[PDB]
Amino acid sequence: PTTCLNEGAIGYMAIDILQSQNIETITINDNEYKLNKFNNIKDYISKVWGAASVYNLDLGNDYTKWQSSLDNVETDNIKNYINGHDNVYYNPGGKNKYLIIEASKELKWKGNLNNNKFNVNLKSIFSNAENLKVGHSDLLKLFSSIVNSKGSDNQKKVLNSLLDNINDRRLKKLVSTGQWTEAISDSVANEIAKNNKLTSIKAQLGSQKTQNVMIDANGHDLLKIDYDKTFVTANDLKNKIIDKNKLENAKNYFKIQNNDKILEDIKSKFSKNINENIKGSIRDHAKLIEFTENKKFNTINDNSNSKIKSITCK
Amino acid sequence: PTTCLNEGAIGYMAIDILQSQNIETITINDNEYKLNKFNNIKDYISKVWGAASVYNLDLGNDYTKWQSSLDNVETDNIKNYINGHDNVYYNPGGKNKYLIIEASKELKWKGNLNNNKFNVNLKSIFSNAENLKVGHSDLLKLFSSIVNSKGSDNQKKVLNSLLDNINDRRLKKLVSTGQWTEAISDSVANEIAKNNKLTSIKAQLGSQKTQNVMIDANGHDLLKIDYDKTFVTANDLKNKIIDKNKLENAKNYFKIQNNDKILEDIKSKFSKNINENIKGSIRDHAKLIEFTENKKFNTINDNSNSDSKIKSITCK
Ligand SMILES: [Cl-]
Ligand SMILES: [Cl-]
Repeated sequence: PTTCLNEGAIGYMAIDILQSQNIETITINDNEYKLNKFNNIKDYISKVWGAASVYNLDLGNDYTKWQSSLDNVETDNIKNYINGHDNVYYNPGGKNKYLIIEASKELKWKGNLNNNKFNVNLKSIFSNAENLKVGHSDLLKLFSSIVNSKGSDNQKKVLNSLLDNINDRRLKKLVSTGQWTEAISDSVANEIAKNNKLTSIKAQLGSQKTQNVMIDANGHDLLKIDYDKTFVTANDLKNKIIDKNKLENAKNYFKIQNNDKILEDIKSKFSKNINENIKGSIRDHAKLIEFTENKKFNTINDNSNSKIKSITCK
Repeated sequence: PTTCLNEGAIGYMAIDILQSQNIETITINDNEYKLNKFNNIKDYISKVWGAASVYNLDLGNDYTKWQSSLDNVETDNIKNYINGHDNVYYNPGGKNKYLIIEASKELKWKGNLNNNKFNVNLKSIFSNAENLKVGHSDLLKLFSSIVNSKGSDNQKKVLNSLLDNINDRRLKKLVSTGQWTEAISDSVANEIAKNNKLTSIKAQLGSQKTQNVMIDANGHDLLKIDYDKTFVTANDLKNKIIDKNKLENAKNYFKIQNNDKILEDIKSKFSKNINENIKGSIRDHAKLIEFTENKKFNTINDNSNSDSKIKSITCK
């Protein structure tokens, strides 16, 4: 919701260059994909953005302002989303699971949209994408690479600012949600935890599988707390039996550490130290941050020849 | 089948060391595991080895000779297995699949055993193993680390030799089946193929799902071949409609390259360059090769030290 038009601008930027040079197909792996043709920005945005119908922004050729337009419309939702996190459950011994940190307030977007609708379908740039076996991040990497290769010097300056913008919000959301621990190596995670006075526990975020989470215990002994007395339990939430005092506790006992010091701390070591065994919703996020941070672009070749112009990638 | 007793000996040496020092538990991932107790070599092998009953070997305290014992029983099977590979199927255009390389001859082991039975079950060293979620290779590394940390010099010299034995055969088998490509990074895989005159195709090995395979095309143009005329088809081979000349063709057109040149080439670059995206039976095979080659042991600490009601050590 906060990096989508940043991505969209990069996708348009490549299309603007390719169409400008009469290039109609791209070679991904060993297949040829035929690019769609777009009249203007409104045409492209209408095609690749889910939420295009709802907002009706007016976007110029200043791509650094594309996200800002959305940012100004939704205002507080933008910062609140980036800093937001889910409900946190802790299983101290057995058999029950307790809500130790409550989720951030629910955000209502324009049109009562859903987080999926803000996605930009980089596959809609191709007419025959249905045959494509590439994920969103690599496609973003693909279009970003085209702008670096064929873009002007000023265009590359814009691409870099856009990539940088994606990294900042994407990483921050990852730290703020507590999901950063699962996305880097155990050794580095513990170093940052040691350095930042965080406590490592085994916890569940929303409906996700249990994972490694690091929380700020706020000068508390997690051994000494009575979870039955203090907190509500996940099965209790289902029964809609809720003790307000116990629910109130989830607000005040612990927090997820997202201040600038851990944020800087992780960013220095995040890029190098991604987990060997990772997959899922989280992996795309990790793929994205790594590329936008390091900026290792793919290579683009021009296919040479009554021509149809084309280019290849890996 | 060819490195199993090499692995078993490493496990016994650790048990021998730990028991010699009255140590009953190991700490793996903030957990405590209780070691089983073994009277002798036959007691341990009978418990951790699937095939112990079948062979009934007599194993001495020269552990480097443990594998040699099994090797003499099975003889030709050892070399044939290490160099063996499965059926290779190629889908040239669209809907049909052809046998382009025939599998090696069927091997019959003693008792007509199955390759799973040759496994050394390193969790059977612990009584409370069922909550343990650690793979075979990581366990071997754990026991190897114990032999390095607490073992005598003679024992450490044996361990180095045993590890070396495991590396050589496991890697050669990985090279011989054509599966090495899936266990390393694409660029390095492409590099070795280029240096070794290999052709990269998309192929299926046995009943496995499709993957990337590199074959020696023996100076052949895979574009110019008529697979329908030349080769049998996976459906045909399965149903036993077989053309004698076509099956013969699968013997002679291409080969899987496992000679020393490529073997050395892969051995130099394999350990550093394991594939980011890897899993299956193949991944454990890769971890094992990586560890035995590099030989970077874990750290073994005595927490409770020489004097305690229960003696223990920790790891990871
Ligand atoms: Cl986002
Ligand atoms: Cl083997």
